[PDB]
Amino acid sequence: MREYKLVVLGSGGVGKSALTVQFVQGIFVEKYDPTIEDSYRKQVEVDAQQCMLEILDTAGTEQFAAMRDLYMKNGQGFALVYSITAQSTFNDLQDLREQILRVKDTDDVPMILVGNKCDLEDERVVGKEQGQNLARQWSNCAFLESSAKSKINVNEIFYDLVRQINR
Ligand SMILES: Nc1nc2c(ncn2[C@@H]2O[C@H](COP(=O)(O)OP(=O)(O)NP(=O)(O)O)[C@@H](O)[C@H]2O)c(=O)[nH]1
Ligand SMILES: [Mg+2]
Repeated sequence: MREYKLVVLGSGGVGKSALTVQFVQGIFVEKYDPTIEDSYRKQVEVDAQQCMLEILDTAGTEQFAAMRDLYMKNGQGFALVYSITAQSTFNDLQDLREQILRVKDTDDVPMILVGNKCDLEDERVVGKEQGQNLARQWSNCAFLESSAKSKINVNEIFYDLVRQINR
C-alpha cells in the first residue's frame, strides 16, 4: 500500500471541507465553519490496489499567500476547487495554480480542477464550458463538476489524483 499526499485548496466557501468530509465520512456538512487546517488519512482502493491517502483540507481564507508554500512543496496532487456560484472563487484559481508550479519548481503537477456546488444550477455563474476551457489552458488538466451535497463526482476527485500520481 502506497501513500498519496493530496491537497484540497481554493478560496473560502467553495466546499473544500464538504467534499473532503463527504469523501471521508460519507456525511454532508451543512455549516460553513472556516477551516484553519485539517488532515485525514483514509485507506481506499484505486485500480485494485490499497492506497493510503493523506488529505490536507486547507484554509480558503489566508492572511498571506506564503502560508501555503510548505503544503504545496509536500503535496503530490492538488484538487483546485471553485464554486460554480461564486465568480471570485473561479477568478482566484490562477494565482493558486501559479503558486503551486512556482513552489514545486515544475510545469507538470498532478491536479484536478473542480467546479463544486453543481446542484445549485439556479445560482450558476461559472459555465461548465468555462471550467473545461480553463482546465484545457492548464496543459489539459483534469476537470469535473461536483456536488458534495448531491454526492456527484466526489470520490472521482481523489481517485483521479491517485491515477495521475501513478503515471
Ligand atoms: N448546495 C451545496 N452546498 C454546498 C456544497 N459544498 C459545500 N456547500 C456548502 O457551502 C458552505 C461552505 O462549505 P465548506 O465546505 O465550509 O467550504 P470551504 O471551502 O471548506 N470553506 P473554508 O475555505 O473557509 O474552509 C457550507 O454551508 C456547505 O454546506 C455543494 O456541493 N452544494
Ligand atoms: Mg473548509
